[PDB]
Amino acid sequence: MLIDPIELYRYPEKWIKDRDAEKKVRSGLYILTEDGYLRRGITTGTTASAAAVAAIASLKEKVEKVKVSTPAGVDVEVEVEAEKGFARVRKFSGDHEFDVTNGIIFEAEVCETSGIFFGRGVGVKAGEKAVSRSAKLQILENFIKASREFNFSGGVRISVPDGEEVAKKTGNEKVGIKGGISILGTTGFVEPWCKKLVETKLKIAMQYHRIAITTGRKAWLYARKKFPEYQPFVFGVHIDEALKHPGEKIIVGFPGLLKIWAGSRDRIEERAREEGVRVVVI
Repeated sequence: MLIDPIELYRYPEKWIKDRDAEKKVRSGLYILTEDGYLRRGITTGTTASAAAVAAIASLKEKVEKVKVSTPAGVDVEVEVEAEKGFARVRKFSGDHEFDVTNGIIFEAEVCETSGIFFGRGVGVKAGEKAVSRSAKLQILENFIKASREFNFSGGVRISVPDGEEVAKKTGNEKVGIKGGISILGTTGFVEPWCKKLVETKLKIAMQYHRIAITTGRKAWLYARKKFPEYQPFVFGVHIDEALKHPGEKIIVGFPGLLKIWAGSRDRIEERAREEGVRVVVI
């Protein structure tokens, strides 16, 4: 059968009409639908990794594409514009109905001092650069691989030219992050949130009697561990749609997104017993 390499669900065998269907699915970049494909994007973390890897590789040859590892374990090929220690990579969000940082440019420059550094456009919170754990480990991982492959001993500074601006419309400034955007990504890929995806994933979830409706990757991991007999799915704030599923449903998510779906921290548990479905707030 054909299993999504990231979310791990199975695709209806009747949707697979293409000998190329598995290559796309196995790449983490495509979500097969009833009639076509949905394109996944790459996170700021993966785009940053690509920039760093391309900058190092470009020292000993012309680069136009690089392969980077991701937290999900699926290596992805990214198109870049690199030359002599300098790289420019644009993030793409696939079919996400609207990702504020889609198309944002990431620049990477090789420097003398060994290590990974973050410059302009990257926000700062509590005196530290706003790079999530996942993103940080991913970037370091690719940095190590590249340093060895290209016998590199220096370092790279990753920057976002329009980061400070784009940030002004990302609201993350009310979270303590100032002066730029955050670099993140739990899986390395951007889930293409739109109506088509919400409907497609519900249909995919129809192949399972018991399903865990989660808000994000962390929630999904929690459900995988605490509710193994439920097929874990990420529906974000689109819980109402997932609730149309006719089998056994369980809701797992963090306070932030659950109140957004519910309407308030108090409406969660109310909506819970009001739908006949347990809501696990982690």
